[PDB]
Amino acid sequence: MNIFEMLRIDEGLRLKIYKDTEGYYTIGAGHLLTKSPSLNAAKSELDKAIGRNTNGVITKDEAEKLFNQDVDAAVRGILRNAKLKPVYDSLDAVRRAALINMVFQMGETGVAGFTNSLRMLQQKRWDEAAVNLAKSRWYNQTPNRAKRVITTFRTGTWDAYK
Ligand SMILES: [Cl-]
Ligand SMILES: [Cl-]
Repeated sequence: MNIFEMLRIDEGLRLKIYKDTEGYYTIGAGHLLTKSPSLNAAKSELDKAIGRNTNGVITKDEAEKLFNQDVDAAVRGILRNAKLKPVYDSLDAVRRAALINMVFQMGETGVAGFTNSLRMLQQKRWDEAAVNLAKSRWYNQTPNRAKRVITTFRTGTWDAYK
């Protein structure tokens, strides 16, 4: 198991524009296109991302390319973030993937906001962090996914994904 396989299970890989859990236009493995209600705006953003007139449909390779870019950007966002970097540096390889997953889903700013959970993770207080992580909109809105990531932080294993 690795970060790509993990996110692929969590996000899937749709080749046609679709709406995410929040109702926003997205494509591929969770690649948000726009928060605007306009399909046209979405198609515009898509064509600009891919560099061709797509008509709302992309190929698998194109989807994977967006995926690779997005994982890369999440990692780099963490590394540049003053609140996130120290946490990431303190964790083992499995837990690092879990932090990447949250950043991928909610953005650096969003995760950087889990102040208390981050401190707990840094201190290696696993069960405490897991409880704190669950007290959030994130957990209430996407419980199954959140449970998988939390278990990953709690155990340091990939059991939730196997
Ligand atoms: Cl892009
Ligand atoms: Cl879920």
